[PDB]
Amino acid sequence: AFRVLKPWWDVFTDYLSVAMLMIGVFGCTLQVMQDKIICLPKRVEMKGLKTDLDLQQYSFINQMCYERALHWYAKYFPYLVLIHTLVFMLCSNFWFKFPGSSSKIEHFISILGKCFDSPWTTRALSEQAKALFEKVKKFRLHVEEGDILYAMYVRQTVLKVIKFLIIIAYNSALVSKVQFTVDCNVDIQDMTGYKNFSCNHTMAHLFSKLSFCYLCFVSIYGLTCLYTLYWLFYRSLREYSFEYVRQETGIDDIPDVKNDFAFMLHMIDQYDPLYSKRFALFLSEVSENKLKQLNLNNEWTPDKLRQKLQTNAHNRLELPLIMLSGLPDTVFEITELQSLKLEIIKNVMIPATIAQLDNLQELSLHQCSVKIHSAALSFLKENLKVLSVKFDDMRELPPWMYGLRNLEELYLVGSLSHRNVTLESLRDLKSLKILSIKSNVSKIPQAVVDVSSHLQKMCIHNDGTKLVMLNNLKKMTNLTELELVHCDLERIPHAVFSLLSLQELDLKENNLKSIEEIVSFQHLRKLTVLKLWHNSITYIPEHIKKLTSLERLSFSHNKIEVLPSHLFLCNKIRYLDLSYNDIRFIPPEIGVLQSLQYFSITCNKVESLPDELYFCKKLKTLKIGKNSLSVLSPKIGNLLFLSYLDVKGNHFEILPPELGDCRALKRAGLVVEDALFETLPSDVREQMKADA
Amino acid sequence: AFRVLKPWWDVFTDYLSVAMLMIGVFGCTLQVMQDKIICLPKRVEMKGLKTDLDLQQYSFINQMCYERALHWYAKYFPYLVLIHTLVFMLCSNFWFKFPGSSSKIEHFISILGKCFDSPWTTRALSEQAKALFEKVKKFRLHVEEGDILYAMYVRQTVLKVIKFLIIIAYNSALVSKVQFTVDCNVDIQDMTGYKNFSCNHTMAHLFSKLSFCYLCFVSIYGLTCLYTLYWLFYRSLREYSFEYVRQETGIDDIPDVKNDFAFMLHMIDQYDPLYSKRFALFLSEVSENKLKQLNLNNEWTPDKLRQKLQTNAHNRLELPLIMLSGLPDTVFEITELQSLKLEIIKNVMIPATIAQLDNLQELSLHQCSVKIHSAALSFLKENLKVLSVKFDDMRELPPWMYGLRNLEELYLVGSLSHRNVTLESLRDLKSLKILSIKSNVSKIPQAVVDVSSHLQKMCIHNDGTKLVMLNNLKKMTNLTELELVHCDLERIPHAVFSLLSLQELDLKENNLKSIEEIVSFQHLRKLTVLKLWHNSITYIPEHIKKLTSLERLSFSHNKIEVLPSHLFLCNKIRYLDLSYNDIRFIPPEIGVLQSLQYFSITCNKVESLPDELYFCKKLKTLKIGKNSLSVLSPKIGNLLFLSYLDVKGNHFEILPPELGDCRALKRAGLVVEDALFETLPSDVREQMKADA
Repeated sequence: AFRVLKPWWDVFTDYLSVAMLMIGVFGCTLQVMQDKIICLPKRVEMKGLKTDLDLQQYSFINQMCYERALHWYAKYFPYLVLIHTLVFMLCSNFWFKFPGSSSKIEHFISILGKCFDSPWTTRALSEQAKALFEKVKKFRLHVEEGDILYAMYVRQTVLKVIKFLIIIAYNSALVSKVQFTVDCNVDIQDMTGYKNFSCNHTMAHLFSKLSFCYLCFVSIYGLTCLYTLYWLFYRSLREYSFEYVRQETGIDDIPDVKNDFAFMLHMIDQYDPLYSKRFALFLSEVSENKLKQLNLNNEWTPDKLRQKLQTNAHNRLELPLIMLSGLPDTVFEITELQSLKLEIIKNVMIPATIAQLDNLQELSLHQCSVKIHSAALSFLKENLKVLSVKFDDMRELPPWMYGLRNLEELYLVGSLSHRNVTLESLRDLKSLKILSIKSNVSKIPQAVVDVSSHLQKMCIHNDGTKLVMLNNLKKMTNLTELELVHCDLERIPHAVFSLLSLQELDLKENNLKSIEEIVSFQHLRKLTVLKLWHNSITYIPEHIKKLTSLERLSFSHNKIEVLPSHLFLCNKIRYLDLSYNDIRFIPPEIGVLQSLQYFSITCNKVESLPDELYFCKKLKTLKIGKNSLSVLSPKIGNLLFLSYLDVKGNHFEILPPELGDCRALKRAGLVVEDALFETLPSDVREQMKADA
Repeated sequence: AFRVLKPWWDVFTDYLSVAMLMIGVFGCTLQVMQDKIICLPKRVEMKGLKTDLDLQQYSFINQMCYERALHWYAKYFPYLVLIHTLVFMLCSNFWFKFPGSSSKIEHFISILGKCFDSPWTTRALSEQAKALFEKVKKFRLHVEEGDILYAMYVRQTVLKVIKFLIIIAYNSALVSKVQFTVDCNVDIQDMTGYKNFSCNHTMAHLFSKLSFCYLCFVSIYGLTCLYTLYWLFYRSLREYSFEYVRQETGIDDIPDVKNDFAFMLHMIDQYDPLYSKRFALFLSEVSENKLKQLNLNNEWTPDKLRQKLQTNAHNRLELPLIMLSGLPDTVFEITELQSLKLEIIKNVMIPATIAQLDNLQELSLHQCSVKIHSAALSFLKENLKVLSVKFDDMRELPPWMYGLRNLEELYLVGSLSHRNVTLESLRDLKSLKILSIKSNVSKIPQAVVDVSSHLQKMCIHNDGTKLVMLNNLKKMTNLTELELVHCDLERIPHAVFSLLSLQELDLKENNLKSIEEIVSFQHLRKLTVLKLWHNSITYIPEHIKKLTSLERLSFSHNKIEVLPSHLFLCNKIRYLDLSYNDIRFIPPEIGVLQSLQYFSITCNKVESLPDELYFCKKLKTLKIGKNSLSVLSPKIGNLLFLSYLDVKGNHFEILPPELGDCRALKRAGLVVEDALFETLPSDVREQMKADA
């Protein structure tokens, strides 16, 4: 901030100014020492020329004639040179004495010094520099808006030039004016009796010679200004192009700088090019990317990663990654985890280092625009078996995943149709077995036809975008598991029966009130599972009783109030859930479904419990829900296998000790009011809460 | 920081300049104080000669004849001294007062101080200085672009010489110009009534003496200059070579220097040779390597190595080396390890220190360009038995391995055809018995036949390149086990029938469909094992019944849909895997191959069991897999040897307790769904899972 700021010509001018200051102080010192004029009255074997005057009269004449005849330049030359030298020095150093410019220049000097002081600069050219990067960009944004410093420096140069010109111009004339002798014709006569006087003062001749050499100095000074002025109109210093660091280091960033930034770069280059070389990289963005990589690698230890390792949803060892700028290399040192999820980590590319991570089959990507390596791609196609993608606008969507073959589980989160899904061909997915979609697609894409030959499980849950077109749905014959959530069809589309190998069915949130297409379900006697979530059924078909293979039945959230007992002809069912309906009564013939093991009718107005319900002793989970049931029958002892019971919200007053016979049911599986449990005697409550 | 910069001649000149300044200020001070000329009017028993002129006219005459007749050199001599002295001072100091050169000089000073201060220099000539090596090399690369220092210093000496010469030139003439007495005839008559005057000034003779003494100093100054000038134009300092440190310390590095480097080093020697002596070492690359090795061994300790020591794939005590640039010596202090692996370690040469490590039979090189010591080479040839090589572009492949003799197992990782497999003569390997290749080669290279005279196992696993030519393969008389994995054969190559000693065969991922050459394979009566992984063979010709020696059958991911019964005409088989195929049911002939011990039909379409399956008790491990089975027969109690059972993915509802018959089978071997497992009784499940 005090030494590196000066180009060579500036140093030359500074030393010249010092020399001028020395000249001026020397002249002033000599003047105050011996500036004496001697005077005699002019008009008048040779002999004396006695003037019969006292000394004091001579002193008076000296003073008066000194004031009168001797030119003022001769008298004041030392002060003049001293002040003009001082004006040079002040005009030179106002470049830093001005606080507005001073702050900018000082902050630049500090940042550049810390920049070339960084050994990380050398390492990149071959840590804490990261903090210096933000200061670099802060300075570049804050100060590039300036260039006033350049203009006012130009002003300083111009004023130095013009002041040099004026000094030379007028001194060239005044130098001749001084003289050794002098002749003053002053009317002190008749008070001293003399009118004409010859005089001379000591310094005159010396000053002449002195001033002579002084002029030379000034000339030299002016020359330097010209050079600088040439340098000021020969470089167009409002812009600098590196064009060699970008050439040599090959980094195509660091294109250019602003005007004052070009100014400071050229100045420091005049001082030394190497500082410009060192200062250039901190502006490179790739350098900061590599530094971020280094910092995360230092911070992310394999121990730290193993701290965050947990189990995924699908029983695998997985590493959470919620916010990163890239891939820590230490991650590749942990190959044992079978799953991996990365969330909101943009602009990433997986190297061949994934080849280390062989013991992996599951990968997850929540809004991460990530690409691959070729060896990484081969490793994926040969090793990855499960993939989850939460994309938003297909910006995260990579094409190369369509080349994957060994994948068998796939989950899609992110709207596609937004109204035809812009889905690429699902050809290479040769080992695919599970497909999941969470989008707003209106028609089944063609690309699914590309994989259905071996697919087994699929999952579509649109946000209400009704699947208007069903052609490819009729092709999904090899498909074996199907569930529809909020597909908004309101009925059973004919394509449903197009698939025979299906065993599990759902029409969740599809508002089903009359589902009497059961006739073509008599074409599908393999339907083991039938879900009807969030539907509209107050009207149960009879034809369902013709189906034999039914094992688990769902009719959650519907509006039927009386269930026709002939529906009990599907005697193979085990899991039954008519919850959130308007049912009120239970027919006795409900005893004929001995295979039933699960029962749940929550949020319904069921009122009667026929002991025949106890007859299906396989029932282990009975969930009446909030109801109006008042009596607990003894035949609950018939349910020695009852593992769960949900009676919350009923009219049981005192619970008989019958629950003592129910070993399989304990305090956990019991859902009743605590007052109800209070009426239970000691033995039942003891065998229930503990082993007694 | 500045003393070292000054050889004797420059110090002497500085002293002389200081003496010049003292003389000059002496002269100016006395000129101001005492230097007054006295004057009298010249032309006029003896008596007094009263001139009746008061003090005033005497002062005036004094000044006038001071200026007029007294010579100008006499008056200006002290100021001449001052100007010349200050010019010498300025010129001498300008060498370090020019910023561009001075920055390099300061960086030179810093690096010289740090390098001389390093005690590791003494240690080498007898830690963190490795951080000084990069500073040394950056200094050398930067300052090898100068030579301005030499020219600048030469110009300074030249200007000093010319100033000396001109000083002598005119002072010799003008010294005698001064005179004690002086005469002046000035038209001051009618001013003081006199024209002719005699005068003299006190300092006159003094100046003479003074001048002489001053000139004396000047003279020697020039001599000093001449010395340097001769010393500057008699050695050609533009190039320096040590030629002593290279000879004394016996290191052929540190060859030469740049021109300005030469000049700097010459100046240092003139000041002090041993400073440059101690600087010389940080310039050695050998010394840099030695200090890097020393600090690496400071970081590397045998305990750290033994922490990493583990067991390899071939159950050997092995040291994983993942990121290194050299060979830690503590490694050579650990001999108990039986294997060694090195990954990504370039530019390393193994010393004879492995002679300390006799207990080695396995070695590995994962992308490591490695050279040897001759004694190390002999130790390897006599000691190594196993080696794994991972290479990318063969640059890491050191051919001296082809000379090894006693190795038993070798592994190759990388392409070779690049389309002749890049192989050298495999004749020097006198003990190879097992070979493994991972490449993209289409033809068997000749040189393998050179080791086929004693090679016992050959394993080639290309990445899909078709094994087009097999002429050399047929010559492998000693070959016993052949593997052709992923060779894209699509048909049986004839060369296999040319290998009589064949016992174990693999055809993984060759996608064969027609295998009617079994009769040709009938020539090989020793076909112990045959693999058909991932082939396209829809069905099996009956000819395979004629190979009794068949013991293991693999049909993973093949196109078989119906299995002919004649396969069960070879009861010598123990291993039988036809999983991932299209079989719907099993003929009861599976009951006649009693020797079967392993069975796997996962991902097939079996739906019922020929109870003759319960007749072959030797089947210890059963893998039904995810197929369409629905019931499990109690006859499973026959095969008590059965220890593993994989039925998951079937349509079972209740598991019979007869699985508790097979004590070998337990919950570990029992691959069942938890709901299916619950169907077992409490006693049976407790016996399976634990000791109940």
